[PDB]
Amino acid sequence: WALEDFEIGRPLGKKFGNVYLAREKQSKFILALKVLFKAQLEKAEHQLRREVEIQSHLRHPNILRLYGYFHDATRVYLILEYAPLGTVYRELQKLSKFDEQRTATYITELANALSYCHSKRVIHRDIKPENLLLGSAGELKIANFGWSVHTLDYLPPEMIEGMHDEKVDLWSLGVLCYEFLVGKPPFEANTYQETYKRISRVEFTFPDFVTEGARDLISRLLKHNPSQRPMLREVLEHPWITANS
Ligand SMILES: Nc1ncnc2c1ncn2[C@@H]1O[C@H](COP(=O)(O)OP(=O)(O)OP(=O)(O)O)[C@@H](O)[C@H]1O
Repeated sequence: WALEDFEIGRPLGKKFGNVYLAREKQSKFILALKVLFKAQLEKAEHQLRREVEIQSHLRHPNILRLYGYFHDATRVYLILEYAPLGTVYRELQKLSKFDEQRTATYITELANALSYCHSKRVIHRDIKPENLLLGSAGELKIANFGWSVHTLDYLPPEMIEGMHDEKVDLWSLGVLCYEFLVGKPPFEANTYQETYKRISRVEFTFPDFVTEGARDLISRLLKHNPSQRPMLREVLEHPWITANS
C-alpha cells in the first residue's frame, strides 16, 4: 500500500494522530486514514505495533476494523473503518445524558464486542466514551486498542492499587454505564488524589432518577475485588439489560 493508493478527504479529528476521511481510488471505498508522525512516535514506538497487530486481527461489527497499514519516510498510516457518526463522547456531550434504552443498547453491543475480545484473550484496558465510535446505524464500535494486550475515572482499583489483566474491562463497563445514564463518571472529582481515593474505596452514589435495575447492574460491576465482578454473560442476561436493550 502507498499513500498514492487513496484520495484524501476532509479531516475527521485529531495527538500526532491526524485522522482523515479517505477513499480508495480503486473502488471508491470510503475509510478513515489515521496518520502518525514518526518523530513524535519516537520522541515520547512498539506501543503502536501492539495496536496494529491486535486490532488488524479482530473482527466484530462492534469493533473498529483495521484493514491494514503502511509506512513512508516520515509518515505511518493506519487504514481504519470509517465511522459516520463520530464518537460516543461527543454524543454524550450533545445529549448530556442517555436514556435507559440507548444505554442498555450500547452496553449490550459493548459486552458482545468484549466477549469476542476476551474469547481471544484480548483485553482493551481503555474503555471510555472517547474510544467508542458510532457506525452508520448507530452501532457502537470499540476503537483504539493501543492499550490493549494479549483514563483516570475509568481505571479499576487494580490499576491504581500499585495493573492487571482480565476483569478490568468489566469495571470500565460498569463505570461507563453510570456515566451514560448520569452524564458524569461516578468517581469524578476536582482532584487526582480524591478520584484515586474514591475509586480505591468505591465511594459513589446514584442520583434519584437512576432506576433500581441500573443500580443493581452498576453496583455489581463496580466491585473492588475483580473476581467478585460478573462475567460478560451475566451482564447480557441482567433484567435491566434484556428489558431495555
Ligand atoms: N475510525 C474512525 N472513525 C471515525 N472518526 C475517527 C476514527 N478514528 C479517529 N477518528 C476521529 O479522529 C479523532 C482522533 O483520532 P485518535 O483519537 O485515534 O487520534 P490520536 O491522537 O492518534 O489518538 P490515540 O492516542 O488513541 O492514538 C478521534 O477522536 C475521532 O473523532
